[PDB]
Amino acid sequence: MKRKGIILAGGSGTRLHPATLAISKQLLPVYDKPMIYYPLSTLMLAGIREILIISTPQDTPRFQQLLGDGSNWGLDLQYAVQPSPDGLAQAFLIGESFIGNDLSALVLGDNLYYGHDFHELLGSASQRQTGASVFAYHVLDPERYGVVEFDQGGKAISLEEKPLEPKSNYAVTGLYFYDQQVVDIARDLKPSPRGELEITDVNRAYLERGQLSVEIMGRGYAWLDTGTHDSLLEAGQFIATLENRQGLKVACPEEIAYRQKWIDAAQLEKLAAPLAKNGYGQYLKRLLTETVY
Amino acid sequence: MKRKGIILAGGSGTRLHPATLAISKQLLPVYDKPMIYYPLSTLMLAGIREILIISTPQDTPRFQQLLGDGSNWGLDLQYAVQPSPDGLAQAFLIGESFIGNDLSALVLGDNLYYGHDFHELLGSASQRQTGASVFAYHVLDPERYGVVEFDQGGKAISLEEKPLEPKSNYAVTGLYFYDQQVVDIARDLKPSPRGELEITDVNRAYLERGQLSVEIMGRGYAWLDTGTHDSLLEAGQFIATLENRQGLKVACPEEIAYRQKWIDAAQLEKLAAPLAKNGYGQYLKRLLTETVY
Amino acid sequence: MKRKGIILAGGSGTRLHPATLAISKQLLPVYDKPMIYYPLSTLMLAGIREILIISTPQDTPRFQQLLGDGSNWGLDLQYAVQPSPDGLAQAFLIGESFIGNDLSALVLGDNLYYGHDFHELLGSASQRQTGASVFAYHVLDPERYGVVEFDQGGKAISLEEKPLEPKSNYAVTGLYFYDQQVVDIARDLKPSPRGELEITDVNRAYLERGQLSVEIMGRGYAWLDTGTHDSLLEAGQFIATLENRQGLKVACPEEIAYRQKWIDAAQLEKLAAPLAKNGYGQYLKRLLTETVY
Amino acid sequence: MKRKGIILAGGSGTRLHPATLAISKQLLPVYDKPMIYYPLSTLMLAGIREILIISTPQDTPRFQQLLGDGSNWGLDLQYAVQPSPDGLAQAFLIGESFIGNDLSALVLGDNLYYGHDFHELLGSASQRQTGASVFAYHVLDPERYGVVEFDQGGKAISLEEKPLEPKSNYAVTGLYFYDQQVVDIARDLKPSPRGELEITDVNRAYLERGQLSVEIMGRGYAWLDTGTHDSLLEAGQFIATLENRQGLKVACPEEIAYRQKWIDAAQLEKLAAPLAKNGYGQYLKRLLTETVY
Ligand SMILES: Cc1cccc(S(=O)(=O)N(C)c2c(N)n(Cc3ccccc3)c(=O)[nH]c2=O)c1
Ligand SMILES: Cc1cccc(S(=O)(=O)N(C)c2c(N)n(Cc3ccccc3)c(=O)[nH]c2=O)c1
Ligand SMILES: Cc1cccc(S(=O)(=O)N(C)c2c(N)n(Cc3ccccc3)c(=O)[nH]c2=O)c1
Ligand SMILES: Cc1cccc(S(=O)(=O)N(C)c2c(N)n(Cc3ccccc3)c(=O)[nH]c2=O)c1
Ligand SMILES: [Cl-]
Ligand SMILES: [Cl-]
Ligand SMILES: [Cl-]
Ligand SMILES: [Cl-]
Repeated sequence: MKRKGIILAGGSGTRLHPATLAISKQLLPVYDKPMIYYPLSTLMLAGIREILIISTPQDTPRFQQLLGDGSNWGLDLQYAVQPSPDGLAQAFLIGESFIGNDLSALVLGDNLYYGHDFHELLGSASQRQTGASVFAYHVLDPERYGVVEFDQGGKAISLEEKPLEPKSNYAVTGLYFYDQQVVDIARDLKPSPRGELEITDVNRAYLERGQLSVEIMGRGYAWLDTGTHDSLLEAGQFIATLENRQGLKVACPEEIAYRQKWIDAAQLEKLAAPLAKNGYGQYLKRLLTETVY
Repeated sequence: MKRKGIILAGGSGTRLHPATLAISKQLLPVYDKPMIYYPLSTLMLAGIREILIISTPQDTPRFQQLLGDGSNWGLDLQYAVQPSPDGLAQAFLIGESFIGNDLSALVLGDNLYYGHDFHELLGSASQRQTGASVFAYHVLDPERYGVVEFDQGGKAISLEEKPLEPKSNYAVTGLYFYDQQVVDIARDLKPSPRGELEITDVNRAYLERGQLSVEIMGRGYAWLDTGTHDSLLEAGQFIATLENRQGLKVACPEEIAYRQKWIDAAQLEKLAAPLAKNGYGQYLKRLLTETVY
Repeated sequence: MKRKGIILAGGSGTRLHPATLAISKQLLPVYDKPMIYYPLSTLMLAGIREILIISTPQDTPRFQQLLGDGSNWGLDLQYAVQPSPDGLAQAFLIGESFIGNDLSALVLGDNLYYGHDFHELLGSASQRQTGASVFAYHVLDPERYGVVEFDQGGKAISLEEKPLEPKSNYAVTGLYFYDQQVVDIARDLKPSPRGELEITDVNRAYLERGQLSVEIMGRGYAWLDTGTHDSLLEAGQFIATLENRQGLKVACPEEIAYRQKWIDAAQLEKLAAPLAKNGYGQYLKRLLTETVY
Repeated sequence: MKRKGIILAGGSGTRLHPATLAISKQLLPVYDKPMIYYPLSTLMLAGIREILIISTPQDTPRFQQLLGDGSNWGLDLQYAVQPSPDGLAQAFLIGESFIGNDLSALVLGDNLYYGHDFHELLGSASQRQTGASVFAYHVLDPERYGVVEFDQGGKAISLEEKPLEPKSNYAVTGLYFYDQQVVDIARDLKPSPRGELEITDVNRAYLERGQLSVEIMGRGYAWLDTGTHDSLLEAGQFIATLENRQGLKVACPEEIAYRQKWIDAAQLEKLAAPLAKNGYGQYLKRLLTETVY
C-alpha cells in the first residue's frame, strides 16, 4: 500500500519570539535553505510523493509561495491549516480526509536528519505495512522528549512524555510511520494535562497492542532540532561545514527528486534557470553532468 | 534641528534564494531577534525617534505587524514601499515628504554594528547640522562596496562604487547622516550603468562641495557582514558569543528606549509581560531592577 | 593475518605558523581532545591494537606523555621519529621493522572521520588480506588531494596527485590499508618533483597490478581535515555539536577499547578516577552503567 | 616611572584534560596564533616593553622557544617558573626581583580583550603612577570570578572572590595595574581556605586604603572567555569573524611593535621572510606599504 506524508509546521507559540514574530519557525533558513526543505527531503527520501503541509492560517500562503503544488519536483503537495496549536496528534484529525484509507508518515517541520544509509533506514520503516515505526536516538537531555525504555534484550517496554527522571537517554525522534489505525486512535485521544493531543499517547497505543517497532537511530546519525536560538545556530554551522567540505548539498529537494527519477534532466535544467546567478542554481546545473555515488 | 531616520529594508533580489524566497532578508533573525532590530537600534542610539521603514510591497505589512507605530517604544514609525530595487538613493525620493525640511539619517536594514562608545560616534555625526557624515571601515573585499580614497594627509579625495581596482581597503558603511540638501541632490541623480540611483553619487555630490565628513570606524568596531549565507551565520555566532558572555543583549529596542528615557519602568514592565515565559521577556524584567553601567 | 597500524603525525612544516610554532598540529585539540585521538580511534575501530606513532624528534616525548605504551587502553603503542618531512610514503621505510611480515594500515594524524557503520566500512577493508584498500570521498576542492577517476561502470581507472584539472570530485582520504607488498613498493619509489615520497605513487603501483580497491565513502559520512585555521575551527564546532546533542563522545579511545572488550569495567573505572572532576572522567564513569546501542 | 609587565601563563590543573595533557593551555592557538600572543599584545598596547613570562616548569622552555628574548619585536622578555598553581598573587613573589622598585602590570595568559580605544583605556590606567587599577565587566556568571559591588553612587565598596551569592554581575577582568606597593602587600598575604594566594586579597588591600580604581569595561568591549572547551571554540570563531571581515589581525605582536615604532620597516620585512608562504607572513608584508587608520 502507498504511504502519504504529513509535515507539521505549526505555531511554536511565543517560545522563540521575537525572532519568530514576523514569520514561522519552519520558514527560517538553516544555512542556505528554508527549514522545511529538510523534513520535506526526509519524506522524499522515504519514497513519499503525496504530502500534506499543515501550518498556521497566517503562514500557509508563504509555504504555498515557496513550495507550490509540488509538481515542479514530481510531488503532489496539499495544504491544511491548524488554527490553534493543540498537539502533534491533531495532525491526524486535520489530515483525516487527506490520509483516507492509506498508510502514512508524520514528520515535524523543524527536525533535521543527516547520515549514511538514511535512505535504507527509512525504506525499512516504510515497507512495514502494519503497525507503527519510530526511531530512538541517544540525547544528552532526554527529559525534553518522548523517552523509550528497553529491557535487557533490547525490547521497548515503556514510553514516557518528558519524564523528570528518564528511564534512558533514548528520545523518540520527530519522524513517525503509521498504518491505517492511526486516525481512529487519534480520534479517541483525550487532551493531556497541558491541553495537547500527545503523539506519545498514540505511540503507546501501538506499543500496548504489540505493534510498535522502535528502531535505533545510531550515534553515526545526526538528529538536530532547532528548539533554541543556540541549537538553530549550531544546525546552520553543521550543514555549512558538510556542504562546504563536500561540494554537495543536504536536503536539496530538486536533487532528491532527480535521483528518485521523479523529474528528469530537462525538468532539472529548467529549475536551475531562475537561480543560475547564485550557488544553488549553479549546483543544480552541475548535477546534470556529474556522477555522484 | 531634529533628525529623522530611514531604514531601507528592500529586496536582496534572488541572491540568497531559496532561503529568502518566503520572506525578506531583514525579517530573518540574527541569533535571537529579527535583523531589522539591529539598524533600528542603531538609529535609536543616535537619538532618532521618528523613523520611516521602507520595504518591498509584499513585506511592508509584515514589518508593520512586527513593529507597529512605534508608540510602545517611544518611537513614531511610518512606512513606505520600494516597488523595485532601483538603488539606495531612491530612499530619499520615496522618503521626501517624510523628511520635509528636516535633517536625516539613512541606515541599511541588513547592517549590524557593535562597539564601545558607538553612541558617542553616532552623537558626533548627529550634531553636525550641515553637510553629510559617513563612516569608512577597513575590509578584506572593498570591491563589494563604496570605496573611499585618502591622500597622504588623511583627507578623503575620491569615492568609487564597487571599483574593479579599489584605491584602498576602506569601505563606506551602510549608515549615512545628511543635512537638508540630500533630497534635492537625490532628485537630480541619473541612473548609473547598472540602472541604479547610487548613494555613492549622493556622497560624491557632498564630497565635491567639501561637505562630506568621512570618519574612520576603527578596527575595534565590528561592522558585520550579512551579504552571504556564510556571513549571516557568522553574524549570529558573533552576537550569541557576546550575549552569552555578558548576559546583556545587543540591539534590544525596549532596553534602548528605556535607557534613553523614552519609555519608563511601568511601560517596560508591560512590554516584558507577553514574553515572560522566554529569555527575552526575562531579560526585560531583569532590566527593571539591575543597574548596568 | 594480523594488521598493524601506523599514525603519521609529522611536521606540517611552517604552513600553520605561528599557531604551530610551540607544538605539533596533531597535539592541538579538536574541541575536547587532542587531534591524534581521532585517527587513533579510527585504527582501534578497525580492530587494530599494535600501532606505530611517527612524529618529529621534538614532539615524540609529548606524544609519549599523552599516549604512553597504550597498555592502559589494551593497545601496544610504539614510537618512531621522522627527522625531516620527506613524504607520506616514508612511513613505510621508517616503519619497516615495526611492520615486519604483517599486513598494515596507515592513517594521517590530522584526519577525522564520522558516520554510521564506520566500523563496518573499516572491517570490510581490514578483512581484504591481499592488495590495497583506499576510500574515495566527494569534496569541493579535489585539486588539493589525490584524485580518483572512474569509468562508467564505477571502476577506478586513474589516480592523480593534486591535478590542476581534476577528473572527478573524488579525493582519496588519509586512511590506507596495505598487504605485505607495500614496504618493497615504497623502497623502490623515487622522490617526486617536490622532493617527496608520494603515497599516490604507492597507490598507483597497486592500481597497475589490479590490486587497488577503491571504496566510496558516501556523503552521509563526514571526513574532516584540519588543513587550515578555518577548517580546524569548523572541525571543533562539528564535534561539539554532535557531542552536546547526543551526550556521547566521538573518538574517546577509552570507550572504544571498552566496547571492543580490550579493557574491562574495572580498568575503565580506574581510568575514570584521575579525570573524575571534569566532564571527560564523568563520561567514562557513566559508560560503566549505561547501555548504549 | 616605567612600568614592567607580567604574563601569568600557569597551570589550568586537570580542568581541560585530555586536551591540555600534552601542552599548556596558553600555548594552544586561538584561531591563527598562540593564546599567549593576545595578553602579550595587550601589554604592548599599554606601552609595556619589559615583560616577565611566568609558566610551569615543564612549559617554560616552550614559551622561550616561541618568544625568545623579545629583541626581534623591540621587547625585553624574561622568564620565571610557578612550580605549583598556588594563586595568582604568587606572580608578585616570583616576579619580585624582576619588578624591583618599578610600577607593574599583570595580565593572565588566557585572557583576550577586544574593542575600540582599548589602547586609550590601557593608557589611562598606565599613567596612574599611584595606587592600583582594575576593570569590571558585566558577565552572566559572576560566581566564577572576583566580583565587585558598587553603592548607588557608582563607587566600588567590596570585592569577593568567587562568591556563592554575588553582590553584582560585575567581574574583575584578568588585567591589573599596580604601583610600588604590590610586592609588599603580596609578601604579607596568607593563603585562603582554598590554599591560594588571592589576587582579590591584593585588590582589597588597595580598596581599604582608597587606592583601587575600578573602571567599567563597557559592553562595547569583548572580554572573551577561554575557561571551557566551548568558550575556547567561541573565542576562535570570534577572532576569525573579525579578521576575515577586516583583513586585519587582532593581537599580531609584530604589527603592534611596528606601530609603536619599537621596530622599523626593515626589521618587519625580515620578520615577514620566514612566514612568506603563509597568510601570516603575507599579512606582515602588506603592513609595510598599506596605511591603516
Ligand atoms: C535532511 C536530509 C533529507 C534527505 C536526505 C538526507 S541524507 O540521506 O542524509 N543525504 C545527505 C542525502 C543523500 N544521501 N542524497 C542522495 C540520495 C538521494 C536520493 C536517494 C538516495 C540517495 C541526497 O540527494 N540528498 C541528501 O541530503 C538528509
Ligand atoms: C547594533 C547596535 C544597536 C544599538 C546599540 C549598539 S551598542 O552601542 O554597540 N550596544 C552594545 C548597546 C549599548 N551600548 N547599549 C547601552 C546604551 C543604551 C542607550 C544609549 C547608550 C548606550 C544598549 O542598551 N544596547 C546595545 O545594544 C549596537
Ligand atoms: C573519529 C572516529 C573514531 C572512531 C569511531 C568513530 S564513529 O564510528 O563515527 N563513532 C561515532 C563512534 C562509535 N560508533 N562508537 C561505538 C563503537 C565502538 C566500538 C565498536 C563499535 C561501535 C564509539 O565508541 N565511538 C565513536 O566515536 C569516529
Ligand atoms: C587582544 C588585543 C591585543 C592588542 C590590541 C588589541 S586591539 O586594540 O583591540 N586591536 C584590535 C588592535 C589594534 N587596535 N591595533 C592598532 C594599534 C596598534 C598600536 C597601538 C594602538 C592601536 C593593532 O595593531 N592590533 C590590534 O590587535 C587587542
Ligand atoms: Cl551515504
Ligand atoms: Cl579602534
Ligand atoms: Cl551508528
Ligand atoms: Cl561600551
